[PDB]
Amino acid sequence: IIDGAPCARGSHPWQVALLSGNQLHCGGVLVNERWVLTAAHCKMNEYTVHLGSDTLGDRRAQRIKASKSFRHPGYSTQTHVNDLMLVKLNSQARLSSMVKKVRLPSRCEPPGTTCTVSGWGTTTSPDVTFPSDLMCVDVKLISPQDCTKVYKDLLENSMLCAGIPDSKKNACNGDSGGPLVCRGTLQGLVSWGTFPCGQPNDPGVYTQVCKFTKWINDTMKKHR
Ligand SMILES: *Cc1ccc2oc(=O)c(C(=O)O)cc2c1
Repeated sequence: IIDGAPCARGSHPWQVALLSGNQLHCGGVLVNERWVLTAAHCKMNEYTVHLGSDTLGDRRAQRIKASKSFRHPGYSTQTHVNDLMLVKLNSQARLSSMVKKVRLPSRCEPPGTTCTVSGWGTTTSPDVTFPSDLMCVDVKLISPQDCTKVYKDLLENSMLCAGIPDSKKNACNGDSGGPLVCRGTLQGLVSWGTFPCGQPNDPGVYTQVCKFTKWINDTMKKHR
């Protein structure tokens, strides 16, 4: 997260991290006791999921292996359209005040809405600074018309853009697959943006969760 600050402790119980070799790979969100929602770009054969602490490296956190995952079949590594994946935990997440399911959206929040994006991704770019504590930043939803001025026909209608005018506030490498929450619901998953990160007036691009409700529920049901 670029130009953010540490999240208030205990305010992101639905936030998870996907680890590989005890290093941060991606962010993610807890959907229910058995499932984690993340970006399809985060695909791996095996995952170690960190849950229940704002601090990566915290002995208090749960560490659950996940051997199965399912990318949306429409996912393209070329254009990043349909960038979402469900990760099946090997054992159930043990719920508490620090581990809770996210609230999935019923509706799509409009342009101009204030949201919060969170993650353990680098706080600097191109030079990397990976934090221990979970970082937060507030951004506003940007209309597809305004976002098209930057990214042209690379943008699809199931992608959601967010940022702050003339501001570096944004997500970066390591935050991928993590949550963008607006008015109490999960509206986006961190997907892509410009590189170096935090470039003013280059919006962050997210998978628009409200467009994928059916697939998310059907996939969990089928692979239960
Ligand atoms: C989209 C995506 C896939 C895998 C990634 O692995 C990583 O380790 C990072 C990072 O900067 O921690 C980002 C990734 C993004």
